[PDB]
Amino acid sequence: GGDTIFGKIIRKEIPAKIIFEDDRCLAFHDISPQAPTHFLVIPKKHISQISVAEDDDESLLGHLMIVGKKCAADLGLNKGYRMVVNEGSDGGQSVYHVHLAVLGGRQMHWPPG
Amino acid sequence: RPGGDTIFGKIIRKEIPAKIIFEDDRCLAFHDISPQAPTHFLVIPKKHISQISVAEDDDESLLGHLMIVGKKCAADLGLNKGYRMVVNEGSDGGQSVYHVHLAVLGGRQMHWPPG
Ligand SMILES: Nc1ncnc2c1ncn2[C@@H]1O[C@H](COP(=O)(O)OP(=O)(O)OP(=O)(O)OP(=O)(O)OP(=O)(O)OC[C@H]2O[C@@H](n3cnc4c(N)ncnc43)[C@H](O)[C@@H]2O)[C@@H](O)[C@H]1O
Repeated sequence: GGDTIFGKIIRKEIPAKIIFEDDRCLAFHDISPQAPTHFLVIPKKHISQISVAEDDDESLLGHLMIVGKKCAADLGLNKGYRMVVNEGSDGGQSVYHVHLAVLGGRQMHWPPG
Repeated sequence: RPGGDTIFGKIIRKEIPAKIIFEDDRCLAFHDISPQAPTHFLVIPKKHISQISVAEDDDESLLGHLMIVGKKCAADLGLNKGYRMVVNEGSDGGQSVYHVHLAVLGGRQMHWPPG
């Protein structure tokens, strides 16, 4: 599932602290957390960036958000959280494998970067 | 009422004005009145959902559609160098209008952390 570090994590070739898995996505704690809770939800399908997502993957993208919601509740983020998808260089995208970041456990500020 | 009681519901029903980018049967995209980047717009469902934490499992397709519409609108608006999509949830997330919204920000370098 792709030649990025996230592909390696999906294939279990390198470790990550996994929070949830199903047949089509994986959620795991970020190695460089920016909040007391900071995790990622990624599709197993290697979509490199949201700008190239296909119409057919619309429900998969929504699935990432529902999994993110559920994981956030399981991790006790009852006061709220921020979900982020970065695209390209201006977006600060650090890995070319689509990922939904979920941050909470502190006040998130505005602007969001 | 279709669209709910918030200002976003009013925007959906054309009761207060907005600068609309895209509209279909499921969602609406419009510019933010307090932009935090040179381009800053919102994508909202026409179905009222107060916040992502209460979205239903059957809302998956709709939520994904907000993301697809966001990326298509960003391309139409010339955000070729990239952008950031944000969903704020609740108090810690910085949400104040309780109608879910996906924000899309671009036209400048975005920084880390994202707030
Ligand atoms: N017509 C429009 N068109 C396009 N884009 C639009 C738009 N309207 C909003 N947007 C944009 O949509 C996005 C999402 O909005 P969002 O970020 O979710 O909320 P908001 O639009 O910023 O509304 P705020 O209440 O936070 O405004 P404020 O900063 O003045 O806080 P306040 O001092 O009143 O108070 C602080 C807190 O206390 C709450 N509060 C308000 N009144 C009371 C009260 N009497 N008692 C106790 N708490 C109160 C407030 O709700 C708030 O949470 C934003 O980017 C926004 O710019």
